[PDB]
Amino acid sequence: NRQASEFIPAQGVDEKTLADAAQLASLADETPEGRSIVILAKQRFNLRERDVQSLHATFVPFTAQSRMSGINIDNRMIRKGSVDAIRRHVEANGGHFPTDVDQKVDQVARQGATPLVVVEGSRVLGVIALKDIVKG
Ligand SMILES: Nc1ncnc2c1ncn2[C@@H]1O[C@H](COP(=O)(O)OP(=O)(O)NP(=O)(O)O)[C@@H](O)[C@H]1O
Repeated sequence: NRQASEFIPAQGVDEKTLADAAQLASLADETPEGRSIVILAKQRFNLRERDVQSLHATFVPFTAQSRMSGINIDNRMIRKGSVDAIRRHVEANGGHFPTDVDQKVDQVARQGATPLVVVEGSRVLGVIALKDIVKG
């Protein structure tokens, strides 16, 4: 019962950029929430999912244990998942989680939203605040 409502760029990132990466990196996840995000950009930008096999790219399945899904393509890599999840993905690449992005994820949470974090390759492009359909 979770849907993306808004995306916010990381330090120095454009908001359209964050929404776009969350959409294609969610095409590979089979979770209903990954569709919730692909909608978020749809209404905001009115765009369509990107075909991975038309780019000869690859989908990255979403697993709950790491809480992460993404997509790979012949010129880019995208990953999105839990804040702890994305921090571990950046460190494995050898990237770093910018404070500004950690602050956006926390304000997403303190506001009652579930902040997901999205990065390109090993760097965070922005964070996503989701509304919870069901209230705890
Ligand atoms: N399309 C998606 N791609 C990548 N991650 C997602 C996607 N949709 C949801 N997520 C994250 O994956 C989490 C769900 O996986 P899960 O491991 O069951 O977490 P959870 O235990 O239910 N939540 P929490 O208790 O806060 O860790 C969601 O809460 C989101 O933060």
